Parts: sequence; C-alpha cells; structure tokens
Amino acid sequence: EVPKPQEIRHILSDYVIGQERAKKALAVAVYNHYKRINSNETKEDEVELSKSNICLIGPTGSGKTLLAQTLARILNVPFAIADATSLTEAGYVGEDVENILLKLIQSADYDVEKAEKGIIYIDQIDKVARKSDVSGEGVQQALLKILEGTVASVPPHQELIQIDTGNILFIVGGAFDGIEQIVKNRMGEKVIGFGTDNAKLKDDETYLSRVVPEDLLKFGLIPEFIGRLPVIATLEQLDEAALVSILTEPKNALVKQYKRMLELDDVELEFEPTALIEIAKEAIERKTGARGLRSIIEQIMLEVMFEIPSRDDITKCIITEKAARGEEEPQLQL
Amino acid sequence: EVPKPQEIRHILSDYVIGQERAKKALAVAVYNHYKRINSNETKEDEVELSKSNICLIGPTGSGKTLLAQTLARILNVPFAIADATSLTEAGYVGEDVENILLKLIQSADYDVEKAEKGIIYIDQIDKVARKGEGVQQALLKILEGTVAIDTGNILFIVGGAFDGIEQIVKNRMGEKVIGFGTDNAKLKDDETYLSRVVPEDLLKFGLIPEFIGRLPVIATLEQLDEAALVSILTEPKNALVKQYKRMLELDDVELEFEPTALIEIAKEAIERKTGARGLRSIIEQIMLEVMFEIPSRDDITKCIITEKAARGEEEPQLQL
Amino acid sequence: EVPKPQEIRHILSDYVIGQERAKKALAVAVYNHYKRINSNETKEDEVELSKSNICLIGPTGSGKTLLAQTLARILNVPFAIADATSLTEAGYVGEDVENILLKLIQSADYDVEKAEKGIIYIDQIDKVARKSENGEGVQQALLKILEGTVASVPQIDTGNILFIVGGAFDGIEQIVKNRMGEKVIGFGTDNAKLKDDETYLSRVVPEDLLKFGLIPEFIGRLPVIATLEQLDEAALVSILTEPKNALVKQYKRMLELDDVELEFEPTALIEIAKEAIERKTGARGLRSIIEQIMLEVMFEIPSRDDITKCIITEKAARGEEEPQLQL
Amino acid sequence: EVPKPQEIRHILSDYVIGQERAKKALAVAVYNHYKRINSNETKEDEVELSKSNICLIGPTGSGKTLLAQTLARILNVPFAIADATSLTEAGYVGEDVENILLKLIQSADYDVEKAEKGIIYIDQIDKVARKGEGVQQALLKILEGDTGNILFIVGGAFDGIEQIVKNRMGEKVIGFGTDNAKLKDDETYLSRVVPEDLLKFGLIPEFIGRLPVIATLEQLDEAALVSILTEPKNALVKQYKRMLELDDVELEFEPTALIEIAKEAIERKTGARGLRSIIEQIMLEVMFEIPSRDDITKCIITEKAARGEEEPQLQL
Amino acid sequence: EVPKPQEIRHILSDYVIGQERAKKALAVAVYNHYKRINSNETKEDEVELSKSNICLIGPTGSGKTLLAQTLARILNVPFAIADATSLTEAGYVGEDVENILLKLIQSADYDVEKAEKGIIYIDQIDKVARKVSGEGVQQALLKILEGTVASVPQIDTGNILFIVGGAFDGIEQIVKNRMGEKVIGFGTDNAKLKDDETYLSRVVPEDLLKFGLIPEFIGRLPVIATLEQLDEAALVSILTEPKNALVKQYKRMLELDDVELEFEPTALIEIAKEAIERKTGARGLRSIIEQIMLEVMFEIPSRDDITKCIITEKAARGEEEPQLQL
Amino acid sequence: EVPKPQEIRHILSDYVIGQERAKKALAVAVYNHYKRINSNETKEDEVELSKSNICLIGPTGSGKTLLAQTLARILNVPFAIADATSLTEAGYVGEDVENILLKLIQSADYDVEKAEKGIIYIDQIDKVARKTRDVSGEGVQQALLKILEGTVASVPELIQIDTGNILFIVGGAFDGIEQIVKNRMGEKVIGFGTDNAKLKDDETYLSRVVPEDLLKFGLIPEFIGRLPVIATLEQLDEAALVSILTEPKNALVKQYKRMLELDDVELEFEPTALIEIAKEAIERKTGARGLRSIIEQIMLEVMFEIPSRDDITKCIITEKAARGEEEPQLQL
Repeated sequence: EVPKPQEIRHILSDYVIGQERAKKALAVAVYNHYKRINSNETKEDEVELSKSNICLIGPTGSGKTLLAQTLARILNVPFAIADATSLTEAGYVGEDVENILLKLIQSADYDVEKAEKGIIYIDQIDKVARKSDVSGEGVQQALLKILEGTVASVPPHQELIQIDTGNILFIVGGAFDGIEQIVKNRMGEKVIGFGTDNAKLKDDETYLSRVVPEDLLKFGLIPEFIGRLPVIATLEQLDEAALVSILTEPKNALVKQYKRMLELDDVELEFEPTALIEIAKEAIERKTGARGLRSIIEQIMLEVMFEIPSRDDITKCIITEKAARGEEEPQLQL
Repeated sequence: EVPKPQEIRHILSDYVIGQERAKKALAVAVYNHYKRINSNETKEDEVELSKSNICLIGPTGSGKTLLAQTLARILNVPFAIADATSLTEAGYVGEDVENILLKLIQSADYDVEKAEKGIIYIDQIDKVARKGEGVQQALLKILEGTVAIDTGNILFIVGGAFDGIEQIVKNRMGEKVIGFGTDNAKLKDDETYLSRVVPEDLLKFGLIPEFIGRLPVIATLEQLDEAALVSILTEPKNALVKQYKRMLELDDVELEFEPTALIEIAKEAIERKTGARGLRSIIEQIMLEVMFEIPSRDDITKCIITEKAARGEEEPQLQL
Repeated sequence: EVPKPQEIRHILSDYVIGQERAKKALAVAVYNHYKRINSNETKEDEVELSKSNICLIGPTGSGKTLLAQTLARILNVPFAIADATSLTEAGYVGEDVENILLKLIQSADYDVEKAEKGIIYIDQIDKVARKSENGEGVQQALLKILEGTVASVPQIDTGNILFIVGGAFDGIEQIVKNRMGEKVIGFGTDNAKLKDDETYLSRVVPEDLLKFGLIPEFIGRLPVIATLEQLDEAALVSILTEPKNALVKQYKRMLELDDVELEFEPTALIEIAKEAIERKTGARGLRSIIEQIMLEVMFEIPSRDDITKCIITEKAARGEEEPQLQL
Repeated sequence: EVPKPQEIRHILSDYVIGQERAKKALAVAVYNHYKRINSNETKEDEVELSKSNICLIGPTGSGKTLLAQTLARILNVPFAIADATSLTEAGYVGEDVENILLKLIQSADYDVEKAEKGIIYIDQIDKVARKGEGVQQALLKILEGDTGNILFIVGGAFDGIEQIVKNRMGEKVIGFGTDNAKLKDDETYLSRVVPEDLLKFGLIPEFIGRLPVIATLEQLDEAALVSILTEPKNALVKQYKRMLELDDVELEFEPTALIEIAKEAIERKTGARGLRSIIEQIMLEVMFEIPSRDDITKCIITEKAARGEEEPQLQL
Repeated sequence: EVPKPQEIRHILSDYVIGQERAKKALAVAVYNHYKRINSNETKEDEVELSKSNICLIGPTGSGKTLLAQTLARILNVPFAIADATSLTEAGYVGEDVENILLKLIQSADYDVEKAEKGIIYIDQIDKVARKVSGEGVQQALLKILEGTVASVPQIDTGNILFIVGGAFDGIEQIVKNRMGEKVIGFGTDNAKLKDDETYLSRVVPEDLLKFGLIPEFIGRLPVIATLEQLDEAALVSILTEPKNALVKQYKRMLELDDVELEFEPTALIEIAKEAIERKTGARGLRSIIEQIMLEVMFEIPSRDDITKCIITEKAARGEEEPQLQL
Repeated sequence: EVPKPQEIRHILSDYVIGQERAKKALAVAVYNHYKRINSNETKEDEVELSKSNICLIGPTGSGKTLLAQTLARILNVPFAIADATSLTEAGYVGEDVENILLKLIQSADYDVEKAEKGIIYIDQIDKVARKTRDVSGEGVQQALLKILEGTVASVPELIQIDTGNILFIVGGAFDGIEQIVKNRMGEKVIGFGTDNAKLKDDETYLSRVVPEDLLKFGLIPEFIGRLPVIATLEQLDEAALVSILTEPKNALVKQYKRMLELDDVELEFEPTALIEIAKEAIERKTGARGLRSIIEQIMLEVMFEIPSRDDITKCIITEKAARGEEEPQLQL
C-alpha cells in the first residue's frame, strides 16, 4: 500500500537524473502523506501532524516541471498544475482554487482517498512578493488557511467536491535569484572587508543548502507563509556529466528525440560523446540547464536538418570540430 | 464556576511554555468576560459594559494562534476565525462578519450563553494596518455590538505577529545607545523594550485609539527562548519530537533526542527567527535521511547526538 | 433659544476638568452658531453669516474628544468624530468623510436642524498638516465644508453645521518663543516672557500655525480658536476622582462584581500621575497603568475572598506584590 | 439677453470690493462668450470666434473665489470651481479634471445648453508652472474636444514676476541699454504682463495660447481690508455688530480702530482671510458676556484694536 | 471619385495660411488615400500598396489642429483626435488606444468606406518621450499604427487619413548636434552656418530617435510634412484675409452691438510684429486684440460711437483708448 | 506529407528579402511542428519532442509582417497574431492571450488538428523585458510562460491545445541590444585590454547572442528556457532594400508605379537611384520603412502636380535620388 521513499526515489531516478536531495525530500514528504492517508493518523489525536509540504528552489532547465509531472506519472495519483502569480490578485482567490480541486477530483474520478493522494504543483512562487497593493498580493494568508483546511466547504459551482489538504502533497517551486547574495551576505560575503575567511566554507552546496526563511523575508515573502510548507528542497547545481545523463538517460532523452527525428527521414545521426561533454560545458556557460542544452543542439543541426529532406547524406556525426568548434555541418560519413 | 485565570494560564502553559504575560492577561480578560456573561452581561449601579478583548502581540512562530485555539479546545467554547484583509474590502465586510457569526453560533449549539461566551479570533492585522485602512470603523461598529447573538458581549481576539514590535520600541528605547555615563540603564534590546509597550506604540503600529477602546487588553507575548522551545518540543501533548518519534515508530523504529541536541535545535531556531513552525522544519532537516532510509534499515534506537544538531544535517551512528 | 456662553462652559465643566479658554471659545462659538441657526440668518439684508468654525489647540490625552462629545451631549445635539489620517487616501477624500457626515446624519436621526446644531469633530490636524518642504487639494476640499457644501456632491449645508478641528501644535512652542523671546538662544532678561509653557501657550497666535505649514486660505474661515490649557498631575487625579464613570470608579465597580472593595489611595494616584507625565502617556495611559496594577488582583480574584483590596503607593510605584489584602 | 459688461461689473461691485481691471476683463469676456452662444456662434460662414479664456494674477485672500461665486450668482449660469495644486500628475489625473467637468454637468443640471454656458474657475495654477504638467495638457485637449464652447478662467499668485520686471528695462550689463531705455516699469508690468513673460514664469506656450485674456486683481491694502470689513454683503462689521444687536447691545466699530485692525491683518501677511479671526480675537470677550452685559453699547476703539486682549470700551 | 490635391490645398488656404509644403503633403495624402480606397489597392491582384501615414512637424500654434478640422470640413469625412499624453500608464488610463477608432466609427455611423476616408489626427507626441518617461505610448499606439485591415485587434488605418502633428522644439538642438558638433571650429569651422531655415526641413528620423521615438514608430509614419514659420505676412493674412479672419471675428462681435472696429494696416502689421515677438502662433493674435478692445465693449453702454479706430499707438503700445467716431 | 523547410524558405524568400538564416531556422521549426503532428511521435511509448519555439531577435524593418502573412499563404495553416503589450494588465487582462489561442481556433474554424498545426505570431517581446510592482508587473510575461511550458488537455472556451505542436513566432523590435552584447567583449571600453578593438564584431556578436545577453537586456532567463530556438536577423542591407523595391509583389517601386500610372505617369526608377535611396534608408535605420519616407520625399510635389502634369513618364536619376532637388525628367 504505502509507496516507500526508497521506491519513489529509485523510480524517479529513471525519470529525473541527479537532484537526489529534493528526490529524498519529496520521497519522505509523500511517504508521510501516504502514511497519514492510510493510518487513522501517523501520530495520535490532539496532535496536529505537520503538513509535510515542500517549497523548492530550482534553477533553469533543472527538471522542475518534469519532476512534478513524473511524480504524477510514477504514483498514478491525481495531479494539480498551476502557478503562483496567476493567483496573486484579490477578488478571485477563493473561487479558482476550487477549479484546481475540481481538476484534482476529476483526476481522482471523485474518490475521497485518491483525491487525498492527489498532488498540487504550483510554479512561479518567487514572483508573487515583487516587493520587500493592500488589495494586491492576497496569497499568503488565504493559501495558508486553504492548506490548513477546506474539507467539505468552500475554501477559506463545485462547493463540496474538494478534498483534504492535510493529506495532499503541495509542491511549490521558484528560482530565488539572490541565492549567492543573501546566503553569502549572511556570512558577510558582499562586504569590502572579509567577514571571516571560514565563510569560504569550501563546498558550494553550503551556499545552496544553508538557506533559511530570512532569505525569503529579504525576498519579501512572509515567513509564516513559508512555515506551513515545512520542507525546503534545494536542487543540485548543473554539471556537465549531469547534463550528459539528462541528454542521454531519461524518458525524454533529447538525443533519442532528435535521433528519432532524423530517423523519420531515415538519415542516421551519430555523435562523439566528447563533443557532448564540451556542449555540456557550453550549456554550463549558457546558465540555462537542459533547456539551453537542446538550444545548442539545434544551433548545430539547423542547416543539416533544413537540408535533410533533399540531402543524400548517409549519416551525420555531431563531433567536437562541428559542435563545440567549426562552422561546417556534422560530419558526413557512410 | 467560571474557569479561573490561573487554571487557564496553567493549562495553556502546558500547551505553549513561556509567554506567561499573554496567558495572564488573556486569562483575566476571558475570566472577567465569562463571569460578566455568567452574571448576566454586566451589572447596574453604573458598572459600564466592558469589552474585555485582547490583541496578541509577539514574534512569529509562538503558537499564539495555537494558544487561543488550544484554549478553545480546553474550554470547549465557540471559536470563530477570520482575516481582516478581506474585511478591508467593501461589501464583504459584513459577509465575513456573517461567516464569523455563523461559525460561532453553530459551534454554540444555538445557546445564547455559550455564544455570548464565544471566542472570536481575527488574524493578519499586520497585513492591512501600517499608518488609511478600510476596517477602522466598519469593524468598530461590529465590536460595539450588533445582532447581525449580539456581538456587544462576545469575546474577540485580534492576533498577529506585528512587525512594529522591532520598529517602535526600538525608536524609544533602541536609540538609547551610547551609554557613555549610563543614565539609560533601560537600553536592554528586547527584554525591557517589549515590556515598555504602550497603546500609543499600537497607534504607531497603525491602529486608531477607539479601536484600543474596543481592545482593553493589549498583551505582548514574552520573548521566545530555546529552553521554553525545548519544553515545547516534548512536554505538550502535541509535541514535535513526540509526533516525529511516532512517525518513525510506525515505521517500526524508535527515535530519541538528546536534550543537549534539543537545546542546540531550539538555539538554531531562535537564531534563524522562524519560531515554532520552523522547529518541525529543523527536525525534518535532521530526520530527512533517517526517515528516507528507515523502511530499509535495521536500526532500533536512532539517538540524535548533539553533534547532529551542531551540523543540522548529519546522520546518527548505527548499532545494528 | 441659544444656550448662554456662561451656561455652556459651566455645564461643560461638569464633564471636562479645566480648559477654560477652550470652554470660553466653544461657548462663544456655539452661541454664535446657534444664534446663526435660530435667528433666521443674522442680518435681514442677507449678509455673510457668522462662520463660528473652531480650530483647536490641545495636547495628547486632554479630553478634547471628550469636550466635543460632552458639549454635544449636554445640548442634546449630535457629534461626528473623525480621524484625518483614517479618511485621507488620495484626492478622492469626500467618500470617506461623507461616511462621517453619515455618522452625523445617523446620529441626528436624519434631521436637518439637528444636523446644523450637530458638530463635526475632526481630530489631530497638526500631525497631517506638517511642513515637509525639506496635500493642499484635500485642504481645499475641507475648506469647501466651511465655505458650505450643499446637497450636491462634494448633505446638510456644512457652513451652518458646527465644525471643530483639533491639533497638538508642538512647534508653535518654538515659534511663540520666537515672538516672545526674540528667538530661542537667549541671554539677559529674555525671561520677561521666556519662562513657562503656559506663558507660551496663553499667547499663541494662529499665524504661527501657517508658518508651521498650514494654509492661510483654509484658516480664513476658522474665526474661533479653542486653546486648551496644560493638564498636570493634580488634574490627572481630578480625571480619576471627578468624572461620573471615571476610570478608577470603573475599576472599583469591576472588582465590585467580585464583591471585593478595590480602594485607591490618592497618594498612589499622585504617584501614578507623576509616572504617566514622566512616561508622557497623557490621561489615557493611566487606565493601562492601573490595569498593570490590578491584573494580579483579577488573576487571584476567583480564589481570593479579601475584604478590601487597597492600592497603596508601594504597590503602585513598584508592583512587586498585589495591592494590599485586608483580611 | 445677458446684461452689458458695465452693469455686470456694477452688480459684481456690491460683493467684491475693487479688483476692477479684472472685473472689466471678465465682464467683457462672459458677455462676448454668451453673445457668441446666444446669438448662434457666428452667422458669417459659421466660422469660429475666440472663447475669451482668462488668466488671473493677484495676491492671496483677494476675493478671487468670492468673485467666482458672485459671477455665478449674477449671470444665472452654472460653474465649476477647481484647483490644480494636487492635480499635478501625468496621465490619469486629467480625467479627474474631466470629472471637474462632470461637476459642471452636475452644476448645469445635465443640460447641454447650460453646459455650453458653463464657467470653469481654476485656482493655484502657478504650482504647476515649474517646466507632470497634465493640467497644462488638459486645457489644450478640452478646448477642441463640443467642449470648445465652454468658458475657462484660471488664477494664480506667481511670485516670479519680480525677476521678470527687474529684467524688463535695462536688460543686461553694458552702459548701452541704459536708465533711459524701454521706459515702462515693474508695476504696470503686473497688468501688461505679456504672454512671453508667462513663458518666462514657467508655463507651456501652447497652454498660454489657450488663454486669450490676461487679467489682474488689485493687490490688497489696509483701507481695502477696511472696505472689505465694512462695505459689502460679506462685511464683517455688519455680521459682528448684528450678532451683538440680536442681544440688544450695539458695537460701535470705530473706523480708525478698523484701520489698526486692517494694519494687523496686513502685518500678518494673511489678507482678508485673517480678518475673521482678528475681530474674534477682540470680540471673544464681547460675546462671552453680552447676554449678561447690560451695557447700552460697546465700542472697538484704537486701544482695543491695539490690544485685542481686554473687553472693548463699555458705556453704562 | 478622387479629389485632386491642388483644389484641396486651395480650399484649405481659406482657413489656415502658410504651411504650404505640409498642405501639399496632406493633400497628396488625401489624393493617394482616396486612390488606395476607391481602387482599394492600385497594384495588380490588389497586393499591398504603400500606406503612407503622415507625421507633421513645425512651430506650435500654427493652425495644424484647425488644418485637420478644415480637412474634415472640406472632405466632410469621419474625424477623430487622439492625444499622446493621455494613454501612458497601461491599466490606469492606457486602454482607449482602440476607443479612438471606436469614436471615429461611432462618428462614422459604423461605416467601412467613408470611415476608410476618415481622419485620425494625433497631438502632443513631441512632449511625451525622451529615450520610462512617457515612452509606453509608442508601444500602446504601434499595434493600431501597423493597422488591421478588417480583422479585430475594423477600418484599414493605412487607408485612413492618418496625421500625427506636434511642435518638435528640439530640432535646433540637433542642428547644434550636427552643425554645432563642429563646435569650436579649428578645422571645418562651422561652415554649415550658411543657413538656419534649413534646420526644420533637415529633420532626420535619428533626431526622432533622440526625441524619444521607436524607429518602427517613425517607419510606419514615413511621410514627414514640415511646416513653415508664421511671419508677419502670414500673420496679417491670418488676421484679415481668410474666412476666419480675426479682425472680421472682432468686427462681427462688436457689430452685434453695432460697432465697427476699423484697423489701420500699419496697426495690423504692428500687431503682427508684436505677435512675432510673442511667438504664440496665430492663436496669440487675438490675445493682443483683446488688450485693445477691453475699454470699447465695456464703455459702449456709455458711448454711442458708430465706429472705433485702432492705430499703431493702440497696436504697438495698447495703453490708450481707441479713437472715437461719434 | 507536410512541406519541407527548403521549399517554404524559397517561396518565403520570393516575398521577404534577406533574413536567410532566420528563414531557415523558422522553416526548421515549422517542419518540426508539422512532422511531430504528422509522424505524430518519434520515440518509444510515444514520447514527444521539446517545445522548439523560435524567438526572433533583430532590427525593425525586416519585413516580419510579410513573412507572417506569407507563411499562412504557403502552408495552408491556421494563424494567430499576438502582442505582448496588449494583455500586459494584471488581475483580469493577462489571461486574454487565451483569446489569441481562441483566435488560432477561429483560423482552424474550431478544428483541433488544424489549430494543433496552427501557428501564433507574437510581437514586441523586447518591450516587456524589465530586469514598485515593476519587474514582471505585467501578467502577460507569465501567461506566456505557462502556455509555452505547455497546457496539454485542460483549461487553466473549449479544450486548449499543447504548445509542443503549436509554433510561436516570438518576435520583437530589439533596438537596445547590440551595444550591451558588444560590451560582453566591448567592455574593452575605456580600458584597452586583450587587443581592445580586435573583434570584427557587429554580426559575430549578434549571431552569438547568449541568453545572458537577453538577461542583460532585461528578459527572464527561465523565459529563454522556453525559447531554445534563438533566431538572429540579417541586418539592413541596401542590395536587400533594392530587392524589396523590385522582387516581391508588394514592391514599392511597383506600388508607386501603379499609383502614378492612374495619373498617366510612368515613374521610372534607375537602379543606382534605388542604391542611393537604399543607402539613405540604412542611415535612417528603419529597414524598408524609411525607404518609403525617402521616395515619397522625392515624389511629394511630383504627386501634387501629377493630376495637372501632362508628362507621359518621368525618370528618377541619381541627381534626384541623392539630393531630392529636381523633378524626375519628363518624357512626353
């Protein structure tokens, strides 16, 4: 019955490559959700169990959408898709979160326990608190009370169809671009003088992972609105072997996409993995993750894919001297 | 008899350890108001009709909402809740007053004495009032009293973690910095400054004084601290080491925390300013790899060592 | 006919202690105002009628809101109390203050002659009008209330509705010192006037308000000036002991609900009056300091059957134990 | 139809004391404006005529707003009174000036013929003369639109005249252009301020083109405040003595005591605004006791105008 | 039918005088607009013709709004007037960027063909941007300036008579950029200071870049009409010549009270000279005449004079009463 | 099956002059979006491709309206036009870019397979990029985010269509870019450094504009994560401009010809006169727009006199082109 956090992590290792910290974070969170679904509760009465809902910090290309989609594809439970900034203004908040619960209950086929097994994914979260509007940004308290409780009622058409928010997993995600600012600056780093040189810390993960709600309070988010999502997941930073594996391993492996795209015209596309390692190095210079990885891929194959309807070219090899360097097309071979 | 302020402050000091000022003031307000309702409403010989309502002032993550909630769970009195941000929106003012008043009356079982002894929590006053604001009269006319039980003898709470508490008393006492020749022996950061607070500081928070006339009781919560938080982690019924231990124990493994490591945990929570909700988050930062591995572990007693709370993300030793 | 000015200030002295200047000013203002209401327009050839609009100078806590409310309650006329900052959002100010004209109207039972005899009280003009030359169009909208806003959109004609506007006016203590002293650095016998805050406040000239930042075009329709007078610790103990529902009489009645006689020593009241003038709380922080005193009394009161709870100056100034139990 | 400018000025002269050059200019402007409107604006070719819009220069306290009320009460035509001080924004605030024009439609009782006959007065214009000028933008757009048939008056205080009149003779530093050149001087130059001197104050020249007429108030004086105290229907001496004479005691206002009081109002820089207050600073003692005073009369003498502190001199 | 630009410019010469290059340019626009509507494109298979919307530059107060109203008069077509300074902040008041064509269409009575012959006139554009001051208007307008033919973003605005007028005060700053960047001399030596009337007619689109414009926003207004400076001959031929002659306006207004105002031609040229000192356009001409006629209509209740004479000492000075004819 | 990118590019070149590498790039995205509908998936378990939508950066005047029309003329495809500034307002307006998707479902006449083939043009994307409620204070920026992330089979009004089959022509006017991306090297500004004007830049930077340069211009880099296909324009060229004057069926020399032919005037254009006009249009920096400004500056009094001119034809020599100062020479 209850899917184990090691199972969810290992199956999400087929779909999302790397990102193990957030993968353990969601595995634990939904494991506790499905414990709190299947038990009476995973602690006795007169203890409110924690909401076990996650706020995530995610760079570009870093699979954030593929993550939340592939959790619905792995668990096969109901799923909710939205973004935070579409919900920001007053006058419609308590009406439209009934439409996302209607999408949850439709993806549950109106089941109570399956809609409790539902997932809510909200993107864009770092772009609501645009400032550090008294009828403007209304999210923080309303969505706080919605996640506290909306059972059998209109939240704090379809008045009653919605389901327990204490058992749905809420994942919310955003980019939070002052990451190397407020964290390092809490360790003094912006300063003309040196703080303490132990603020080197020698692992870059220390600058990602020792985030605290102070950083989001500097981003103008209110810490109580952070507190209702007790889990903070930081994605791993991009690296060229992670890029090679995100290109080559997963269900949407872009090399296989373009390989079968050229195979629609029965022209073979070969590759040199060292070229893929240097193109991953240029995507690390692009700072765009897997989204810019394919942008460099198409920047190479543009002319040859343009001519592939007409060319008699037997195979094309994407190689360092055609991808990472040079302005000829990928190497014509037999 | 009407529940005593002392036994209220006692059982709420079971739920939230510390902040005895706020318990003593709310307990006197509610005992006085419930004794006024149990007497009738208020008596003759020109005893004017007291409001006896409280505003809850203090830093974030103190369980201050949880305190009035747990008091409603102790007294089993009607509890109402709403948020004054939509009360700032016209029309919906009396509609959210109706949502408050139906939630109080159906939780009273339509009894006029228990809805007169009702509790009405209001929240996020910090999110509207700055200093205009669309509530300072349209809610004033409800707090004086209206039928739509009449509101003029229900108990009300306006709770919130108002950011004026680091602004305003830091203006009066906080600029007493230099101390060359120590005339301002009162320059103690938090401790005298929160016990300085006067309702004019609440005018400087964004109120109007006639709403202070609706609020005879203006308690501030005492400063949160790591020893009262360590007490909150284990001693209340809803304790957090207790629920995490039961969550791991239903995964067939027992969890233990050293109290030195709990002292380090609550000291990190105080330094990172999250309060009580951040406690479960720090515990989760520690327990993440534990709950992740435990369905595939043979460990029986996961003792969290003080070095694990010193690093905040380190796994305990394994014995089997 | 019209309430006489001596009658006005003598009945106002039963509700507010002192303020004899403000009481004489309001007595002349109500007298001219109700003579303008009742006389059928002052001079028969349709001259400009007596404005009688009141601008008022008075410190924090000073019962000026009580003066306006009680002057309205002794003549059986409405009041409409307003806060300048609560009603100012933009130039679109009329929609906020006409709700307070609706607070006059809802207090007049919709009648027009009781709305004319009624008074609008608008509180703390000096905090909003400050010179910040290191909002004049809302002042012209408020000037149209004294020029006379009529049934049409910015209604009973507010030129014939009485009007009070009140402020603390701190900086005028310097600008009156400028006239009185010939400026504030001062040497030799400049004390011929440089000698007390009442020697300053008794001579306050309203043009100094204009130099403090006010607009003369607005004050041109405010003939009446109600200067309040400096309250003090004996007037504080009078605010405890004189008024009919005074605050310690309310506390005595609150502990009389417990059948415990909460007795107050007047030496504790004079000690608290020195502390609230030192802490600067006006009359309003007294109530809170007494609540700081008998919090623990009410805390123990379900379980304690003390006969007299006497509040004595050792318990009042230190608060280390309850006020004394008499067994 | 409408009366002539001469008699319109004569009726304006009971309420507003003096200010007469501006009274001539507005009286001919409104007469031409309502001649244009009522005689069918231009029979020949239906071609345009001027709209006679007037810009007013005067001091504070100068009856400017009383003059606007007096013209609106005289000519049986609607008006709007407005001020541009807090309308100093770009974009949206010129719709709030069109909402000032909606106050003219409330005032014109929703009639198009009275809206064409409607008069707009704008006060404190020189606060925008720092060149958001979206008030200078608005009078351009509303003169075209049939909003071009409306009559506009705008008034201001304009302190910058002193630089311009000190310029406007021996303009620069050589001996040539001397104290014998371009003979007019720094006070007829308040009346003959040319549109180019309005450009030298701080105003848009197309917006200056939107004001065909320039007019000037009389800069107030002591005996002008004595006539404002005594002559018009707004005369303070009439209401102050009549509020006393309703209690059957008369206040003899001595005219040299009114001279020392108008000296106090002029010394206070406040103009006729201060006068209501100043008489009350003296008369607070009078109205305090006059039901109980059985004096046959009281009088304000020079000593009581010099003091403003004691009771005025009683007769028994 | 298609009216020729010659007699269009000749009947336009009855209400505004001078500006004749711009009068030919807008009459050419009329000719070409009627030619691209009534043959709804002239190229074979009706492939897209040049739409040639008009941008008009030169001195303020020069009658150009009266030119656009005179064009609306002469062709009798739909007319609407937009303003740049009234749409800048989007979502506060920047939403009537389509309601100007709705006002044209309501005043076209929802027509398609005479609304294609309709006029969009625009003003205040030179005062709203600098290259966000008021630059938002360029994007606000450009979506309709590109011009939907019949699709709803409906009248082809590239068949509409499209005119964008203004004062454009900064051109002398450009000629001091171009000629004035020869600054000190010391080689080439300010030789282009041969002329100064050149300065407006040598406008270049990169000047409008420096004046605050998008180049596509200049580009969808390809035809630049440049005005002519009103001189004293233009001023007397606006005072006395046209249908709207100011001395005929004041003579009609005084003649409602049966007063003729005789003006001397030496008084007329002195009014013209003093208005060229004012620089206030032809709309400042009447603003001198009012300083003279003040006494006359005010005293005509008192005086029976059948006519009154204005001489140079009433014109140049304007500080003495006009001459009686008893 | 669906048209090959080469024939679309060749026919799009017979109207739209220059911009060759951009025409190749859009035609490749067209062929991706067409083939991923027709050969409806390429991988196992029917995994689909990336969004592959194309973002067009470069000068104005590059004829984008003509390609936007001509692509629907070639491909027989539903089309839609969007403006990034049109739905900028937040709260209740930013959603109505869905009315442009509902306009693409008018050009399909409600057909799901044809609006799945359907194509949406977007303009003025540069005008929104702002790196108060300032940055992304528009709703439109994050509405386009959400739909280019893909909404597959749900409403956020019938069922919306996944944008991994719908192609977006995401263009803007893009003036203020070149100096900033040049500054990526060009920060050899007052400082000298690494051979300091060794660059042969202009195109060599404008063809290698990295997404961080668009972030410097002010866009969200995650928004560029939705736009992997970065298109660079060819800049304004005079031989391109005289080919706009001669090749496409909207040729402006032919527009003026057929305009003046109704007045019994053939206006003859010399090719070097078109060269001088094209050079002055490059110095006007508007692409083929200011071309019309120049030629109508020549033709102004020529057209004004034309109803009265009895001249059968008039020819424009370079003395007319480079100076404006004369009538085109009359042949009777």
